[PDB]
Amino acid sequence: MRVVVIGAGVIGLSTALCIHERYHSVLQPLDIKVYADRFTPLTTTDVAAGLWQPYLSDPNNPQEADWSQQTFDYLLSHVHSPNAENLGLFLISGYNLFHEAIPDPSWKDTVLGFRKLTPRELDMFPDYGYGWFHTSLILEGKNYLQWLTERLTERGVKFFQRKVESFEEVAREGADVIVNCTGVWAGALQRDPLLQPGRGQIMKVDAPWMKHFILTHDPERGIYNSPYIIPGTQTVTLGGIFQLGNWSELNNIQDHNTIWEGCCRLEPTLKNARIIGERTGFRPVRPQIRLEREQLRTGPSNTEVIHNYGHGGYGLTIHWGCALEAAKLFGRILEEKKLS
Amino acid sequence: MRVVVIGAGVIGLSTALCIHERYHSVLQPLDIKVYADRFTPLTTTDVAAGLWQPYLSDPNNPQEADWSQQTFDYLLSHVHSPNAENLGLFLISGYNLFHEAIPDPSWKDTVLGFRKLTPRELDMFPDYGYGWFHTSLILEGKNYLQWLTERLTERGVKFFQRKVESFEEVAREGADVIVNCTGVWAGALQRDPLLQPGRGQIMKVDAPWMKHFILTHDPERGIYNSPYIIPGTQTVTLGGIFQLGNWSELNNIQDHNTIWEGCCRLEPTLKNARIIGERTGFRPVRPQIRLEREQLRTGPSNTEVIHNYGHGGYGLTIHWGCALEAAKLFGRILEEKKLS
Ligand SMILES: Cc1cc2nc3c(=O)[nH]c(=O)nc-3n(C[C@H](O)[C@H](O)[C@H](O)COP(=O)(O)OP(=O)(O)OC[C@H]3O[C@@H](n4cnc5c(N)ncnc54)[C@H](O)[C@@H]3O)c2cc1C
Ligand SMILES: Cc1cc2nc3c(=O)[nH]c(=O)nc-3n(C[C@H](O)[C@H](O)[C@H](O)COP(=O)(O)OP(=O)(O)OC[C@H]3O[C@@H](n4cnc5c(N)ncnc54)[C@H](O)[C@@H]3O)c2cc1C
Repeated sequence: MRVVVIGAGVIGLSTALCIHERYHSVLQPLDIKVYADRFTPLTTTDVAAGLWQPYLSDPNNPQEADWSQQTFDYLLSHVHSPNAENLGLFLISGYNLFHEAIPDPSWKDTVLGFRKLTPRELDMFPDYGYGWFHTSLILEGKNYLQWLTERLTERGVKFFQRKVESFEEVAREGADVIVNCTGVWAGALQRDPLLQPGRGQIMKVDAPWMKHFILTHDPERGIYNSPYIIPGTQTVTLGGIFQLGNWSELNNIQDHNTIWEGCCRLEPTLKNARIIGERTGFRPVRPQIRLEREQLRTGPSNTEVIHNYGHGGYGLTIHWGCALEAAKLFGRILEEKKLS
Repeated sequence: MRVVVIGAGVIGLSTALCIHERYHSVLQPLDIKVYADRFTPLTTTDVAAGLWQPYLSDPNNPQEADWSQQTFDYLLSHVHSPNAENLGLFLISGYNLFHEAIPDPSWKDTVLGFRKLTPRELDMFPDYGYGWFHTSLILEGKNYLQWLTERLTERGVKFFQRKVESFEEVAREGADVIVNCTGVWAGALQRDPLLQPGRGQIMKVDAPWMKHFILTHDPERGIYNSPYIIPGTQTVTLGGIFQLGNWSELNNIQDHNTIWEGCCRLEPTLKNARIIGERTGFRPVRPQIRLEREQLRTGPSNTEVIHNYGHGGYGLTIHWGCALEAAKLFGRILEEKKLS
């Protein structure tokens, strides 16, 4: 069985790995190749701070709630493993700030020690009147991506750096299954009007005294669109930009001032952190994740395409669940081809 | 009036500050001076991780508990100040690990969001069956000591590097008040059998992914003597060593291993942290802080000695309370001399 994964973000690589470690002992020639226009440093996944946190309001598909849950329980089970540091995996507590009282998140019992802000804490943030506090996990995209490769490489998963033009192209050269993990750019290979870029821009700053994450929430601004501060391993992420439809992969000097002024108002100590660099990325926005099979009707017969894109602003949070699912689906294919 | 302060550690400097700001206006010639044998870079106060947290069991003088309280609200109130970083001040949440269930601390409501660890959290630390979790503060002793220094230097307080041989020596040469902040070395000036060196050794290590302090408790070894992990700004502090009576200011190879071994067990990810520094220190251990006046009867008249030492292993946690008290005690000295 020749298997071609398109894309090398958290999704492609996490799906690649899963499919391997779950089916390599069962399929005799399980040949898995990764095709991607961009690698390790130049993906959206690298632009992610990697804070685990699904939306506030429930998802359109309750499957997703489990997927995130699955992912959290996985990473948490490994927070102490001797490899945690290569993964870029660590614990982080922090604040979720709100203007008015809002219902508990469905994930409340997933994070460690969930609870509500005690007045003295809100005192630290004059402009916010209510909020949560809990312990969570960070999985730095860059590190994680780097770690996934090593696992993948020693597993014989070959990487090629190319821009796939069509699903047929990849089919024409032997692919029995095509795992489709092409992120926001998925549209180029098959129309999907429901997919939109959630353009983001961030600032990496040096402020090692910040030990907590601090996410603001504002209805006049909308999801991911108010100041947030996520302490990384080597550097603190200053962010708060989400613009639908914007394809401009370029740091914007107007957005810069937004990030800076917003985060500085939040935490004035950040008023003397040294700016280390700025980045722009595209959230794979979709009413829900396309995580399903499709019989792609090739030449004489047809070839199986598993879709795995549209994880919007919470890829790292959900990725592992999705991978395990993309693997189950893979396994179904194997059954139907009676090559199980 | 002529004030001499002996001690350039947290107590000396912080006391001098309180005295000055409270009494520069009311005294015609308020002339404060600091004599110290060691300064800002080479004090015990410089080995202190700086974690705010008093003992678990209530102290002697219940007035102490009030002092830690004053200190904690003072610091919390400046956590977002423009100069919080020069102070070396920041917020930090973390764990406290106990073997069996055990009654809550007296301070439970001074810290932020105090609560008990939920079973899952306790599953992170297999060796511990019960504990607390709260947000707290660090005042890195070094950064703080440097900040005070500038404050004092700005306020015209003069510094002299000298070994004071006796109270009288300093009285003979002109002092009207002698604020005694000689910490653990207080004995060499006035017999105090209760004062004792609580020797400790720390390990500064480079593990920026750690966002929480982890303190352990084990009665078989008592306070300060079980693995602890305190994330500073530049580096993580490893520790767990308390030795009463030991006056060796010298890093110990057996102590090292003990620290390193103890801490790697607590949190395995430390196993791959690079070791940056190693340092010994003496907690000024006493049944209780001595914070009181004393008329030292010299020649014609006598001079006034405010004693302020014996803060053991919680000097930073408590410094501001004590400092305010010594300034109050200094106040009366004033009224009685008809200088109010
Ligand atoms: C600023 C910002 C902050 C974020 N913070 C977080 C956070 O804290 N937590 C969190 O969970 N998520 C966060 N996210 C979002 C999350 O990181 C993404 O949803 C996640 O990375 C999704 O994985 P992916 O689908 O992006 O893989 P991608 O990064 O989209 O993978 C794309 C790869 O596939 C290749 N490709 C695409 N089309 C083709 C083609 N036709 N031929 C060949 N190759 C192709 C590309 O070249 C690229 O190499 C953040 C996002 C942004 C922008
Ligand atoms: C390893 C370790 C970790 C610690 N961690 C913490 C923590 O996390 N939180 C916390 O709150 N506390 C902690 N402590 C304790 C705390 O650091 C001390 O209790 C605190 O610094 C007390 O202030 P001080 O008396 O030490 O001032 P000192 O450090 O004692 O100042 C001494 C100065 O006085 C001078 N001096 C002394 N005698 C004379 C003399 N006769 N003539 C002239 N000069 C003299 C000395 O040369 C020196 O300059 C820790 C202690 C240790 C050892």
